[PDB]
Amino acid sequence: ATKAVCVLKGDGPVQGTIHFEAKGDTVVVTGSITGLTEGDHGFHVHQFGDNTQGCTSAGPHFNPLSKKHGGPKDEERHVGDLGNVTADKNGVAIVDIVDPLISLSGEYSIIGRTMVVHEKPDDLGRGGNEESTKTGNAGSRLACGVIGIAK
Amino acid sequence: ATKAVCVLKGDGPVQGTIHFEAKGDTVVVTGSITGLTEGDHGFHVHQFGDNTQGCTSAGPHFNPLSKKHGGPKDEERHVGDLGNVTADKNGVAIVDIVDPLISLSGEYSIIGRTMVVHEKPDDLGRGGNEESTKTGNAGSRLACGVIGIAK
Ligand SMILES: [Cl-]
Ligand SMILES: [Cu+2]
Ligand SMILES: [Cu+2]
Ligand SMILES: [S]
Ligand SMILES: [Zn+2]
Ligand SMILES: [Zn+2]
Repeated sequence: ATKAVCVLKGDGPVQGTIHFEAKGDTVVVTGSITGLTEGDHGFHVHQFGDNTQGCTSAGPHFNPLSKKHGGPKDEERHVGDLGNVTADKNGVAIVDIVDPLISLSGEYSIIGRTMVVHEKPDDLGRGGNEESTKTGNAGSRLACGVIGIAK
Repeated sequence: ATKAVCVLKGDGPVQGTIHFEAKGDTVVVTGSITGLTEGDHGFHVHQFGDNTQGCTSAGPHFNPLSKKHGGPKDEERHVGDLGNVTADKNGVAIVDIVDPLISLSGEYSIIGRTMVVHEKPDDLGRGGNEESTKTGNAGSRLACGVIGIAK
């Protein structure tokens, strides 16, 4: 698979459509998210495409190598760690990520997994406490969607 | 994956949760759909896990072998043709289907595709008209969801 799409929804006003495209050994992640507070918000692929209990049932960050949480630039990171998206004064975050670790096929395929955008910034694993090494202290899950095959 | 899940939502009252489990070369499909009118309702895997335009953007019945529409027991069928679910008087349909054609991995994988429940019964390709060989005349799409990897 070379194209995927994800519609983010939550209990509040956050929404967005994310597109995925395979290019070489990377995945290009594009789209926009609206309704956010100005500033940074954590943004990750979570393990399960399970929305039975809202974004809660998505489980943890997708982490098949059982590594510590980090930023997308770090060698020590979860597969699903895509860092922060940034919303402007208008609550609009332009998603523009090129990632070498997520994939649309094979063992690290994120097809059928969940994108989650968070209430607060991802500290990228540098917060100094145990929770930073797991979730980056990005806080509550505002909106999420299951990643699907796109035309 | 070897287990999957799908949360159905729509513009009306129909909702549901579908569960999938791989057993040998079959998929065991369980769960329930609520808010339906009494009787049979068409139930299919559609091609795209694309919820940008409600259930419309899911595309046609999942049909990688380019066959005509049928019932689940027929040799001539779409991969996605799971037939009819049956709602009782209180509008609840209990889903209990074991299928040898859909898969949760490999070429026939439905991970990242869409489950759709329909307005009318599926005539299983035996209606006699042009639409019967394409959709089974199941009518409008009441609810849908992207099929996600489950724990
Ligand atoms: Cl088709
Ligand atoms: Cu997250
Ligand atoms: Cu259908
Ligand atoms: S359809
Ligand atoms: Zn992480
Ligand atoms: Zn069909």
